[PDB]
Amino acid sequence: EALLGVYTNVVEFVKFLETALAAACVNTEFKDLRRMIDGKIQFKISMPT
Amino acid sequence: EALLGVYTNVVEFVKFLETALAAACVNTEFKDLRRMIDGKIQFKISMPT
Repeated sequence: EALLGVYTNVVEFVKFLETALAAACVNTEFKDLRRMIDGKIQFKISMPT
Repeated sequence: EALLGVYTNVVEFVKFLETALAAACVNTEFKDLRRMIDGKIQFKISMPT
């Protein structure tokens, strides 16, 4: 006698680009980030008098 | 490791003649101000009775 069961699905959630939190961050898809050691940003601020 | 951004300030000049502070003044260009010793403006006020 073959028996069947009832399974309920995993409740899916709104993705990251579809929330309003991404208005605070700038999103890029860096494909190979496990190869990166460091990443730097360099500012150069000239100051008037 | 990676360079991700190389950023720098640019100081935009603000001319005196395009501030609204110059509304309270009268601006005349005077080519040779080093020649002048002293300026002078003379008033004549008549008073009726």
